[PDB]
Amino acid sequence: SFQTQHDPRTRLGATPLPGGAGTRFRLWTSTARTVAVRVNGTEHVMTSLGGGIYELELPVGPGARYLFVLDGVPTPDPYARFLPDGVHGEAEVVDFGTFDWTDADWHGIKLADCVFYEVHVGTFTPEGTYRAAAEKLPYLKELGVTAIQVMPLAAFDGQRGWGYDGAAFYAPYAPYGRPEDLMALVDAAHRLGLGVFLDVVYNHFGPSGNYLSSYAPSYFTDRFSSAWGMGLDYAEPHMRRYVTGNARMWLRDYHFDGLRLDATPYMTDDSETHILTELAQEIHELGGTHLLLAEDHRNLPDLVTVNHLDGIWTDDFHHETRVTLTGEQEGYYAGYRGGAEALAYTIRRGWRYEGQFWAVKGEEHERGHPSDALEAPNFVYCIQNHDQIGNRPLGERLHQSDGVTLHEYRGAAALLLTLPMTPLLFQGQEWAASTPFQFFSDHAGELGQAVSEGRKKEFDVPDPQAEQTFLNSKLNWAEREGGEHARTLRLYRDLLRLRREDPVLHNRQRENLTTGHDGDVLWVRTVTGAGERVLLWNLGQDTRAVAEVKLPFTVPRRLLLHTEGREDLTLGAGEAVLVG
Ligand SMILES: OC[C@H]1O[C@H](O[C@H]2O[C@H](CO)[C@@H](O)[C@H](O)[C@H]2O)[C@H](O)[C@@H](O)[C@@H]1O
Ligand SMILES: OC[C@H]1O[C@H](O[C@H]2O[C@H](CO)[C@@H](O)[C@H](O)[C@H]2O)[C@H](O)[C@@H](O)[C@@H]1O
Ligand SMILES: OC[C@H]1O[C@@H](O)[C@H](O)[C@@H](O)[C@@H]1O
Ligand SMILES: OC[C@H]1O[C@H](O)[C@H](O)[C@@H](O)[C@@H]1O
Ligand SMILES: [Mg+2]
Repeated sequence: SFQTQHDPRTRLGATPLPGGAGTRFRLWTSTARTVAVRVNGTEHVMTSLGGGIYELELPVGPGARYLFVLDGVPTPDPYARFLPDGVHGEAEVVDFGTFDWTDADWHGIKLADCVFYEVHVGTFTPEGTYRAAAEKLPYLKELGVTAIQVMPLAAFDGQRGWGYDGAAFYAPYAPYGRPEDLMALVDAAHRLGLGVFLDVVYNHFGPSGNYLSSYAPSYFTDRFSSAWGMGLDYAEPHMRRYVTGNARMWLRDYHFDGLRLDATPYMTDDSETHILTELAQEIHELGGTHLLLAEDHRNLPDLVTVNHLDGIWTDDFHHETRVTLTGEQEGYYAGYRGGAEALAYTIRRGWRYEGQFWAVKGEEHERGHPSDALEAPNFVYCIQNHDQIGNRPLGERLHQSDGVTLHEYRGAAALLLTLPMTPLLFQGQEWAASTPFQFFSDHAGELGQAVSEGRKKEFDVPDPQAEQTFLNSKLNWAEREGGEHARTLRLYRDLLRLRREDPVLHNRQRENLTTGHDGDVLWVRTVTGAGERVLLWNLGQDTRAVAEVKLPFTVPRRLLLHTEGREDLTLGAGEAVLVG
């Protein structure tokens, strides 16, 4: 009996009318005294309906250009479905009914079947567009990933950016392509049997192009702040519906299979029904199989068990892994010892911090909650993602950090890709890409200068505002064809094939998973009715024979995969083997 709060009849923004009657324009404003729509250059006074609601229908169709005029001030539509001249410009009317979908036989993807591949549209290809990205879909399918995780697409200011400065949440960022180019990308992925997930940012708006306060200051609150401005007020139903409307758009209208909610700890809401709960209600009302993941550092199972999200990006695994390989201790890396015993524990528990004191200076508190309620697929694990690369001063990848070998990098892949937790890969990870993923932006004027200065002071650091920083982060596809890149790629292919094919690795129950260590050798054991598998990873500096590893069970004898392609059951420094 949950009823969506959304009715296409009353949708804010510009919506094509039935029977070729044109377009219905609607907005909410709490403060304007005069209200008009300017369509293709001509102003028309809008009708006041009460509650600050304004409406007008005109015989203009899809492609018409418009913005609103509030007390005589031309103001972009926060509900714009496309912004071909960027975030300060006219919106375009978009008709979602016109695209010829061919994906009727696609029915989404379960979390337990996801192997995520995180894509940044602007750097994934030379062109940095959906159309170029679509041409790489067969490669991704053959690689063995099953779900593309697309970094945010909401329009932001400038000609490149990560996407976290999104300001017009309903409008796909024009430099990447037109709405129909995005649809073409999703449709193509579905035809290849790949899921497509979108990163969405419901905890803040970017600093340039967010005009919501021009309509109603009450979308926001001074009670708390975001990175960029006033906090998003989830006590205000129009603010609630701005994001639930947006979620429903991406899933229903663009055929996304799921959403990754950025920084959920900062979606502050003291309402009886939390916004996260209402988001899950709203997306499920669509009557599909769409998923919701949270990027949440609190180690809080209630995200799944109470808000009814599907899973959580849980960095404890990532952090324990990186500290194991580098020994680094800056910032949140100080929360982890690393090493075989530490990794065994973190995997055993899903996340490490279940309520114990987090001693990181400046952040001290009792962090996390018991993980018992959560099942293996509920944890999303990785050894690389946009933040864990880009939030480093030089944006270097794991194999490029000081004191990491390619052997260790390959061992880390075997651990990640054989665990029953839901894995994510960052673009180019699979071939040990030579290119960094640096923080880049392209804000205007004083704001751009402030970003450059901010980055410099925070940590030569590449200037986020420089074109070179963006270009240096572009994938070099040709390099995967050779040398160690090709070697790494072969291993990734073999691992993803084993994950797909191996009847014991199909396990998705923490009940069947055990871990432990002998010195610097980590072991991870899976036992089901289909058989037994053991992953051994030598995290030491010396050579270890599998036969000499002390285990509380008899080690299986058949060598299924060795990260360095060795014939014998022996582990060089940093190497791993799967036995069965
Ligand atoms: O404060 C948030 C929640 O804390 C508890 O929930 C966590 O801890 C429980 C045991 O301490 C677990 O059973 C549960 O799965 C965790 O989410 C508390 O039980 C919840 O009511 C609180 O909302
Ligand atoms: O060598 C001095 C450091 O030894 C430990 O850190 C190393 O050993 C860990 C396993 O116990 C690894 O995860 C880490 O990468 C190594 O640097 C100790 O934990 C550190 O505090 C010492 O500085
Ligand atoms: O992973 C734990 C870390 O998550 C980060 O995203 C938080 O901003 C930081 O405060 C915390 O140290
Ligand atoms: O501004 C007048 C009213 O507008 C809308 O109803 C908002 O949902 C409400 O919270 C506000 O009180
Ligand atoms: Mg020993």
